[PDB]
Amino acid sequence: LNGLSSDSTIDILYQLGTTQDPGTKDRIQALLKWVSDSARVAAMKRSEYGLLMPSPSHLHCVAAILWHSYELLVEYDLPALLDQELFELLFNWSMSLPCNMVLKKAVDSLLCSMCHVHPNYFSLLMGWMGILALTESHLATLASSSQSPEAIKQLLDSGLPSLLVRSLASFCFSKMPITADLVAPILRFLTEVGNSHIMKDWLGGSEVNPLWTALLFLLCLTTQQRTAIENATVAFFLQCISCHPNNQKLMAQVLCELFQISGFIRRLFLQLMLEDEKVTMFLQSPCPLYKGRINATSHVIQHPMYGAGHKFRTLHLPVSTTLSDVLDRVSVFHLFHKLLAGQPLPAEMTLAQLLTLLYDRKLPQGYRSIDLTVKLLLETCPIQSPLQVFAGMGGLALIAERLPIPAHSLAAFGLFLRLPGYAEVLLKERKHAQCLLRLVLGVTDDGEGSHILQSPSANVLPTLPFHVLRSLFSTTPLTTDDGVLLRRMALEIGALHLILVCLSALSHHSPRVDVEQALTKQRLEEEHVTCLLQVLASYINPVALPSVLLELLSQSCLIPAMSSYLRNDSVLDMARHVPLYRALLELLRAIASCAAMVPLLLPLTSVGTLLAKMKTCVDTYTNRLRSKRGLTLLVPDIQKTAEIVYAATTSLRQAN
Repeated sequence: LNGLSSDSTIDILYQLGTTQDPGTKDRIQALLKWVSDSARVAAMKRSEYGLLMPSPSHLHCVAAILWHSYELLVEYDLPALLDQELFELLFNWSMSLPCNMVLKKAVDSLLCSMCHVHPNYFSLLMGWMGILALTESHLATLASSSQSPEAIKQLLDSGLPSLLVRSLASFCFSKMPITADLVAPILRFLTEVGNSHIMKDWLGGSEVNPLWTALLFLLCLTTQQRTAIENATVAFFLQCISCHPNNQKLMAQVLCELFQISGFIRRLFLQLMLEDEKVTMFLQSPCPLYKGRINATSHVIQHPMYGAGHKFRTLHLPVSTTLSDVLDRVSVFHLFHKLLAGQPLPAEMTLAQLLTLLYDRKLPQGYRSIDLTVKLLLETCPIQSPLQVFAGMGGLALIAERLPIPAHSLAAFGLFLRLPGYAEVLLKERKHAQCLLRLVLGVTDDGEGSHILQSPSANVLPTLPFHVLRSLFSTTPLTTDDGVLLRRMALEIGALHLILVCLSALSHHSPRVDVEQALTKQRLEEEHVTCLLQVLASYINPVALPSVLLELLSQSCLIPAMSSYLRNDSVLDMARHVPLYRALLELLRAIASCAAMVPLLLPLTSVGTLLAKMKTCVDTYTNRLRSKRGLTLLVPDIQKTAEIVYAATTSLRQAN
């Protein structure tokens, strides 16, 4: 069967086309003759098997040959071979093919390479399209063929993207007629051309940014039309904000204005913000990259600049992917970037750190792909995710106001998200934060088919909301005004109430005013009580306070709880719950450092006396150990902390 393609034949054709020897010009002419003969046979059939059924992979390989030989500065007249007659033949061929067909994509890659060699061919193409009644085929061909800096500049200067954006905005808020059927094709066209960073900058510019709000207003029509427009809008926004900080700021601003959480806006938020950003990596090697290739025929029609054959690979990877993972996907191998000239990239960098470095080295923001070379900085901050941009503008607090894992943990997380700075502390663990955020939006999957509960470190999720709060309170002192506002808002929104209500249900005490299945439950509850005690300690004594605090902490189950934990005469029994007792001591040191709270330690059988008894227990235990001659860190904790609490109560009673 003639004309059948495979990775091997594609590589053969690419080597023949791009091998620069005195016959290369004739080989290129032969490839273009095959292309022209295939196009003409297609035209006849519209009105020899290698012509009747040209491999899309082979047409794309010819396109990649043309692209790379144009960029390789060949010693023959490459532009002379690419005549306007061939361009017109290919334009008619592609215009005849239905959209989304792989053959049409290959012919359009050929058109893209020809426009890249002769930019005036893009003007001819636009004229032939009428650049109005642009069909989906017109848009597909134009988007594919405009993927060159010259063609993209001409497309922008034609006013066609502006016309499309204005017409789409006029449609959303209700010069070129737009119907609901044309909205999704136009959005797909804008996404395709927005593969380019120039169009990506234009789409996040002042002329287009009304369209973002217009789309959200329209989505926040037939049911199928609404679904198509919603998917197209999500794809469009993802392309616009993909590794593009300025468009991320714009998207965050638009979302915040929208909020100032169900249906499309939830779906959008889940797809745009609660999923890892994906970036395109373009790997070039001086030697073939075979790992990951299947011997069966595959028509991978990408942009011709990404080459063809074994020495070029294109991977759409999450930005969390390490460079070692990329190399293992394609294959001592060293990854290099042109901007970081002559510096092997460390294998554990991650693509986010690489993007940070490259944007620092003047890589255009939103650039379509990371272009690495496989030949043969780890402190770098990862590039901000769109969620970090949204959170940094208070967007998550806005979402919080519109919002197995314990239910109280989720409710606490939803409430704590309204606190100032909470989202910024939360997002220091991007994947953990993503899991919680997806959970509070009513989504159990992580976006990749994996249940969050069955995800890595799903055992830290239940108390993660409270650990974030402890870090928030602990790094925010009382002296600073943000700390007062934080402490005041926490009480006002009910964060302190929830913590004390959770303390009641988890310590099993009440406000003062199978066998292993139960054991693991008891251990889980004590880990929650531990963090809740620590959260309270950091709220009172970070490493001023609302006046209704002492009343609230006195009517609360807190005094019951700490007294019962302090009513333990078995130092070895304290060795089994060290995290709880260290947290208990820290919460007592917090109360002992706040003269307004010390009243909580003196008699209402006081906690201060109970702590005093616990001290005598441990000093006697030490004496017995001395006589015989995690208690290690806990044996001084009660000792030192008893002195703090004892001293604090003595000073108060002297004051009285």
